[PDB]
Amino acid sequence: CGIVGIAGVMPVNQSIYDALTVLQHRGQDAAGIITIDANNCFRLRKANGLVSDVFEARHMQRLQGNMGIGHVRYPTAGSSSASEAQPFYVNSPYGITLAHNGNLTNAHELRKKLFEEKRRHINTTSDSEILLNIFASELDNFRHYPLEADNIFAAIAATNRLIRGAYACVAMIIGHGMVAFRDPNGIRPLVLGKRDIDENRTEYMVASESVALDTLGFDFLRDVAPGEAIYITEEGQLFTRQCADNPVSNPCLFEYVYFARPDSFIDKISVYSARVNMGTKLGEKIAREWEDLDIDVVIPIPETSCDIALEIARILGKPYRQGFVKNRYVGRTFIMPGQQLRRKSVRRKLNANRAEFRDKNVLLVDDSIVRGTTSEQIIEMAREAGAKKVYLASAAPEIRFPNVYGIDMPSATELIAHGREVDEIRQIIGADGLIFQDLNDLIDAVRAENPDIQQFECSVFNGVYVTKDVDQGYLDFLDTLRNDDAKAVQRQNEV
Amino acid sequence: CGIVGIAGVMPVNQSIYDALTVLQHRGQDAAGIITIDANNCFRLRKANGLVSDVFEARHMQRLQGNMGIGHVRYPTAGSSSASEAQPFYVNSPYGITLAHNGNLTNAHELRKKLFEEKRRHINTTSDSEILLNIFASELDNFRHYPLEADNIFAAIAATNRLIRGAYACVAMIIGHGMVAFRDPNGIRPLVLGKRDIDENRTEYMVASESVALDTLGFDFLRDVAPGEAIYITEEGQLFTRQCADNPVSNPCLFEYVYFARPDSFIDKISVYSARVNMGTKLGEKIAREWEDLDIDVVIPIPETSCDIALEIARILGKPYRQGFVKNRYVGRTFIMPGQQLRRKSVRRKLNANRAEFRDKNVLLVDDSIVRGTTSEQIIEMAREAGAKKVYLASAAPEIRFPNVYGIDMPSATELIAHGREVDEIRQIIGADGLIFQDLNDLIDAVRAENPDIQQFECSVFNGVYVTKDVDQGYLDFLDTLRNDDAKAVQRQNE
Amino acid sequence: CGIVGIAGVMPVNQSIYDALTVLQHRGQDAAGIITIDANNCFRLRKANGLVSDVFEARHMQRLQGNMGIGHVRYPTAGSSSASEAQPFYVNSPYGITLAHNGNLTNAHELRKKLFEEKRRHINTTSDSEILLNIFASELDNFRHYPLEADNIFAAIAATNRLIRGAYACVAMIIGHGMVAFRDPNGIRPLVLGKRDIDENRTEYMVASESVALDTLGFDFLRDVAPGEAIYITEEGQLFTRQCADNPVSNPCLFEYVYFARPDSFIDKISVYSARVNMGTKLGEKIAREWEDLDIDVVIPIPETSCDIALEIARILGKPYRQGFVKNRYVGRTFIMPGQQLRRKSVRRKLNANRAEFRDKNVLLVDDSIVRGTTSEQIIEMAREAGAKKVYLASAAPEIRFPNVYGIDMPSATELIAHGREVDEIRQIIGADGLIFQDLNDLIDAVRAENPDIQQFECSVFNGVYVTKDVDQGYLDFLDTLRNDDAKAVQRQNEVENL
Amino acid sequence: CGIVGIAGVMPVNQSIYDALTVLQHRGQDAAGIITIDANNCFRLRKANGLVSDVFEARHMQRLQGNMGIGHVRYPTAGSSSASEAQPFYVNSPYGITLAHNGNLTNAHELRKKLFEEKRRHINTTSDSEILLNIFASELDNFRHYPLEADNIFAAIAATNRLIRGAYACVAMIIGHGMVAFRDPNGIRPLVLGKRDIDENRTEYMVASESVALDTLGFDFLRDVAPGEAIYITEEGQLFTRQCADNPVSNPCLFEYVYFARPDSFIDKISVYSARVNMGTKLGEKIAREWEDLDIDVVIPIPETSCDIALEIARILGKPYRQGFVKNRYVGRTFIMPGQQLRRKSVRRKLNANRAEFRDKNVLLVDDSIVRGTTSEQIIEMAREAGAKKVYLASAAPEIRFPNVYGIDMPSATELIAHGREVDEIRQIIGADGLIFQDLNDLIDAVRAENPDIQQFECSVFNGVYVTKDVDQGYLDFLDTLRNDDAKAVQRQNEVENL
Ligand SMILES: Nc1nc2c(ncn2[C@@H]2O[C@H](COP(=O)(O)OP(=O)(O)O)[C@@H](OP(=O)(O)OP(=O)(O)O)[C@H]2O)c(=O)[nH]1
Ligand SMILES: [Mg+2]
Ligand SMILES: [Mg+2]
Repeated sequence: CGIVGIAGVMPVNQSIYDALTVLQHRGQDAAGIITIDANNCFRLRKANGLVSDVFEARHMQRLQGNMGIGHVRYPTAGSSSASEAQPFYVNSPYGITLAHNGNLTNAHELRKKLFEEKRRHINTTSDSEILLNIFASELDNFRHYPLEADNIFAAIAATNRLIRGAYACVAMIIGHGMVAFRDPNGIRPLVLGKRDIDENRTEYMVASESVALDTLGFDFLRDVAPGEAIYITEEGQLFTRQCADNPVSNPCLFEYVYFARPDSFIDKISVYSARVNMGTKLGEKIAREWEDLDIDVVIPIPETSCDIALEIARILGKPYRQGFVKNRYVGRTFIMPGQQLRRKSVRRKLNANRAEFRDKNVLLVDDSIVRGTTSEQIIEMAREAGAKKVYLASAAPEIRFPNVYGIDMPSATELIAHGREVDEIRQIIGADGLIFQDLNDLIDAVRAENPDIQQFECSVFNGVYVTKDVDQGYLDFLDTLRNDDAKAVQRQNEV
Repeated sequence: CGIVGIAGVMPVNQSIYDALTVLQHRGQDAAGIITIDANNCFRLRKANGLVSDVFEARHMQRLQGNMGIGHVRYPTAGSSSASEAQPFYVNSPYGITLAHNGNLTNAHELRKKLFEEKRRHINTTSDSEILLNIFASELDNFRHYPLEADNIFAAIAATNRLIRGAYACVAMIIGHGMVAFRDPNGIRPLVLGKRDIDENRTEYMVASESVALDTLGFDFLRDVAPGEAIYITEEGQLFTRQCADNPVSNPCLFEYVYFARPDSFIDKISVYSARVNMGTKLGEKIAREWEDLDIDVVIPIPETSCDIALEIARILGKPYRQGFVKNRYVGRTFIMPGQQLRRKSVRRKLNANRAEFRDKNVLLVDDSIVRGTTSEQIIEMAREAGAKKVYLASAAPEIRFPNVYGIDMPSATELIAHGREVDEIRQIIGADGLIFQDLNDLIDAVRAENPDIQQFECSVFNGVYVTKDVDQGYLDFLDTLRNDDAKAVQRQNE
Repeated sequence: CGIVGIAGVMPVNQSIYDALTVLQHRGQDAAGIITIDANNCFRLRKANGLVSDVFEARHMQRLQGNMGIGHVRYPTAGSSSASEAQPFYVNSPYGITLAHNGNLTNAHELRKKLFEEKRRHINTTSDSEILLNIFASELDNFRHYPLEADNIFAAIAATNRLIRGAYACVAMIIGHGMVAFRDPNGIRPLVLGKRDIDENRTEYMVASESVALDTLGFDFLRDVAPGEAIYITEEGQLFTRQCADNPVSNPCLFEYVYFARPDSFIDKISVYSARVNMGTKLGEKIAREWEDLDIDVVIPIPETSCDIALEIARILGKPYRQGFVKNRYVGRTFIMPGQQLRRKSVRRKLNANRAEFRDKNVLLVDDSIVRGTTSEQIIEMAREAGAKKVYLASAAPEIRFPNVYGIDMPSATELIAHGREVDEIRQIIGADGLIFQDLNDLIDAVRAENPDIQQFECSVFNGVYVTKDVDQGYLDFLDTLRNDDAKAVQRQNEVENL
Repeated sequence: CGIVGIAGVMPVNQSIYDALTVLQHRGQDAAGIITIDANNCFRLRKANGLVSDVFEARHMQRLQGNMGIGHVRYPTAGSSSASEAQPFYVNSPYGITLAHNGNLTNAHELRKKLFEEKRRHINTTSDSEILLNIFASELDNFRHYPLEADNIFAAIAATNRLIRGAYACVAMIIGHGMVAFRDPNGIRPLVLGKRDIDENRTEYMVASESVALDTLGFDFLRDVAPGEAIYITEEGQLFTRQCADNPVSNPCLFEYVYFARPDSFIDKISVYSARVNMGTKLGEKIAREWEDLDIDVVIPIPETSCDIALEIARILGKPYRQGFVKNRYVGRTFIMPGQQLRRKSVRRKLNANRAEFRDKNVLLVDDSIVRGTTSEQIIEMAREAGAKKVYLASAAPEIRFPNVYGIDMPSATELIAHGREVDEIRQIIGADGLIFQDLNDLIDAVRAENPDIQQFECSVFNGVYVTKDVDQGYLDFLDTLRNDDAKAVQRQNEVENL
């Protein structure tokens, strides 16, 4: 998911829309924008789809005001396509709205405590609504008016003690202003920027990725620190404050491998350069362990892996060629009455340039292997194009555990690397050879760009969950969320 | 506006939709339906437009569950076309949603108290959102779970003491059930019905008008009494309770004149038969005061007045003829870059039968006169059709004061009767004669069908507001709403 | 169906839209408008639904120009809801568009001929597309340009020979102007009107009914004559000419009974007055035949029959009461997975005022009886409302044969009056009594407003088709059109359930 | 624009859609699909927007049949976003529909001829409707039925003699089948493929580019030849014929430079390899003429130039770095009452990786320079990202003349290179240095993948127009279309705002 907040001095509706279009890669399922207008009321538009489809001229006319937040949704367990999008808001106390990228690992417990202790109903299965209601609960403890910055930071601190998981959040409180804050492990990304208007007026903004600030001409200030909160008043004063105990920086490694845009800087690390370093490390691993293999050409599975595969080819002294082309535009496969049922095909996303495979031993490079269904189909496409041997190298280590921090993944049983060794994975997918980045090399490739990061969030790779509350029990509460998601999606199709 | 609530034993989405389609005359601007599904979550669809345009197949699939409420909106000051429709809901305490037909005369004070004492923000200018938050605030006082019927009625009693105005309300509380309640002066209409499914299972419903029960095959039980509350649990038990001090029945006169459907029975009065009575009284008054006039034909302004004009013609011993035909379908006027300026016409709503006016002294009958714009244009249509003399009779008395109880009216300065006598109105609208029902006759015509009603809500006619809190100051706070209503609409078209 | 054409000196899009809205009762399934813009090109918008939903502001900006035509469709066979609507157009010769209310009875023969002699393909099952292509092929025989009015009139005469059935039509020819014409037996209605803008410029319009002239402030000129053709040039001159051999006036009778609006005048006959007379004729017949029956009240089945039942209640010297209320708003029923309807379909349409039926012998009045299922259920409503005895009177004669002149009718097999006698019909539907209007009485009621009309189109009542082309083969052709129209409608709903 | 035609033995709707999606880069303004269903009726769905927006579930149940064509529109003059999209059809003779990538240079003459000699009205300004009518005209001379292959090819040859310009067409004729043909200079791309379903039933398809064959699993047969016509019958038989005298292969160079997809093979030439070769020639030219310049890094303007820049960086022994990222999603700007944009035009399209420019002399590589306002703003971006010297290299020669053969382009007075030398362009756009591909190097680079091609369509670079009818009368005719296209688009926006 992606989030943005703009505390401006002139209308923000178009700017938030623009920032969301450059964060659109963080989630295409739904989008929402909410502003505070001159009457101190929330104006909202959200709906399924891409940003450019969700917001029409009439909705922009509605989204009046100089402060607002936006969200793009990647479907995750509990927040399925069939469900209500973000942002959510509550009318009490004061009027609060929140958007968030991440996942709460104690959602279930929090729901119960909200009900039993506060009689606060949660109407969806989105942990974002839970998070909003905890925050609102802590804000409701104050009697005096207005709230002071210390009251707001105290409720954020309280929230951080109650909730666990990973989160970057932006929120607004009517009559007060905009807050943003980050989980105490710095897992999910969040940056702060500013745009000077004149001697007395500065605008501020926060976003998941720095490209959102770039595209609007905001000056990058810094990453929001692990556990830190920001509060920008309606009058434009900036406050900051640490609101977690023992904050530490454990950035998500998947942002660098695949999820974020290459022109972003996350926790001082250029995503582009991290990815080039991944290619260096994997190229060096291939040169040492596959010295005996006959490789004619190195071919990326676009788009993420193009620069990774270029660096591998360079280390190996081998030609780089664009043997695959990704269709910029993908369409739906309709269900006509009867007729051909053809579906679940990878040619809808990729086309092979036949001349780049014919009678060649090809080294394919992908960013990751998840279910392995897609890589099996890619290998077959390469053989149909005339490849002799097909080798596959993964920029990411083996993906063996589910991500419960906001990156959507199948359960452990649908991960091909779960319970299996490289050579077994190789035989299932039909490759003549298969090699994965080593985790310590992936870690080193990213630390190279900021050696101050001592540990990353690696759970999908090694099963170490830094929030220490993930057990097989909890993994089964998540399957009963994915079960209900798929029924809600399913009952929309019947329509 | 119109409301409906159904506490069923099987899915209610289609039934609520069907009920709203037969209450659609109570408001065409917007529609909303909300249900409670099997997961004890609210499912909502609301939007601008007619019921048939608001709810499509994908929305009905969403609206799961066996309990639900619906609303159709008539644009009113505070709840403009451009604004959020009903129903509203809040997630705390418990999860509450409400729909309402009426208006709160102390909305302004209530909003302030909600903010200062409860930190409860109101995001729209709809008094129904305020009403919901007052109710939620009183429900929030209880700690034990679940609430008992007694707690709910107590929070309603507390709400009635805080709010003033007119209201028929239906609401749902997650984990509990459906409530309905009516203001202590019984101004806005509300009826209760039931449908037996078997020996242990009965469904209940409430609606603004009895025709909603009829169309779904619910047995009519009774009007909800002034100040009464109804609570139907999720398991199908009905409780009732008086929740106001000194309740009294002052039904809105306007429902009988024009607003309700003729096949409804409100507080035991057939609307159709009240309207025939209005015809009897006005025809008699015409026979007495206009004895010397040459009248050739009696022509109603359709559709409300058709049965009224019939009774008038029968008293006068004069022929009834359908001189005007109401276009069942009306369309928009479009703004094109080179566009024409002729929007104002009433020919877009009405067509004259030329043969029925040529060389005749015509007595036209309409249900009411508000701005007089439409009347002037209707009289002119009769003259263009060939009429010689044109007389106009109004089933309702002179409309001189704004309605602040849920019937949308213009401000007193846009009311043509405001500050004017009959003959002066007559000459503005271009008529050769003008006559109004007497208020006491209108009252007698409706009271004939239920003599138990001592006093009606008559404020549009005589300026007597039964809630005793309407002063020129409050009339100004309403102009500030209509001021902001129009700014929202100008922003949409633009 | 209903049709409008306006030859104006100023933009026509809004005016046509408003004319279609007051003709909307003639067909609610589809609508279309086509204009000729200032570049001499057609601009078109047509689609399923009501006029108010079909035409949005984006479609209306496109419909530029001072001349255009409009159509609203009533759904039939060969012109189903799921099919392409009117108007249709062809770009050769010259550029022609046409809109028609009616039905050709030699449609099959005409399609074959168009294919064989002119290699003209017909893409739809709409007879109006066939009619348009005949007219196009007749205009294609002239070399010189521009066409003269004589040419255009010739082409229309040649068309009248070729085709058979009932038709009112309006068409436009790019570079020339607007035409309208009526079938040679004047079955389908069509009127002409004018509107003076100044001494030099006059606008003209034609419409299915006069209320469309009225609503736009056009002065009525006359009904178009059977077989007559109107031609209005782009420069605003009105030409006319008889284009049929043997033109006679046989206006359709169902227009008067319930299809037209009461405030229209069709061939000099007031629909409203026609209908009051029908109440007179039928109330007399009731008093004579049902002298011995105890009628408490006359209750109409709204809305067409309210004025009919009023007159009947007068003749019978009995009270009239609004015992039924037609629901102004009927919604869609949703095909809902595993759900049950609480709502009887008769209640979708009507509601009963309980107090007006309770413990009374009631005489219900309806405008007609087609399938009898509907009639049966209305009677049932009265009983559960409290009525003791329930009598039913029908303002029209028994309906026994289908209309093939433009009025969508079920097949004879479905008409409850086919092969059945009146006391038979009564037993099925459940009436304690049933009576019909006599065709001769119905005819008297209508001729009384214009004795110059000697014969009416009465086929639905008596089986006599003025075109003489109606046989069991053509009826089977119209039923293979129904099946395919119903198979195409079914396919839209299979796939519109994702 | 891009075109598809599939002549199959099972439903083609989804296949045609899938193929248009992989040709979607050839035009995103509008899309149309039309099929011949079981009753030899055309079935159509066309509208503005992307393929995935245009065709909903409801439109695809409608598009029944085993034969069909498709089109995606790149917005040009006379075929604007606010205009009716392709495909068009006519219903005489027989029923014909056609889809076209190209442009007729004698469109005005051909409309005159169609009107005077045939009385065929052309309702839009799309030259595709004119081409369809000319062909329909030539097909109507043949009177006996059915048409024979030789009749159809005769019609196509007659059409090629009448029309001038550039075209790739696919068309269908009801009752007969599908044809496809190519202008006699082979300017616009068109390939042919097949898919064997057993030893009796082969499906065929044509398309603008081979990737559409690939994505559906059709084996590639060959490029349709310059002036050649293909005809595929309803039974499944493939015939061909040369239908021009003096056919010659002059393929569009712009397809190779950037318009086509790299994974396509156009006249036996891999677009990918041609673009690598373009970077080789350009890196060589730079190594020679800029020997003395200090280049830190080569940075492509994505996406088309990434492979070109990689090869240049190779030739120069300098680092290649992704300093610019193209924004995959662009979104609309709303006409905003009293509002100030915070977003520069150039930032909607591109974003700068600041770390890749800071304190470096950078060589930017782009596929072309047209107006140069864009290029100026990209150079400014690099400077604000922190670059010292900013050099710019264009994979294409100077663009000096308008393309009149189907690639939308501005008029010559709008082209920055028109009437100017390299150093003047450099100073205007604000580059420290500027260098263009030499035209002979471009020709060599593309030729090296197939030396059988002697000459290319180069008009935009050198003014040589191969069809020899591009006068000021036609260039004025085009600027008249653009003026009216603008007025129509402006009217749509005003009506929406209002
Ligand atoms: N630019 C342009 N577009 C035209 C013109 N004429 C029609 N169209 C558009 O193409 C579509 C025409 O197809 P329709 O007649 O609507 O038929 P269909 O919806 O059953 O496919 C419409 O888009 P749609 O997606 O179906 O939307 P809607 O307008 O029907 O709601 C309409 O807006 C024209 O002259 N110029
Ligand atoms: Mg909506
Ligand atoms: Mg459409």
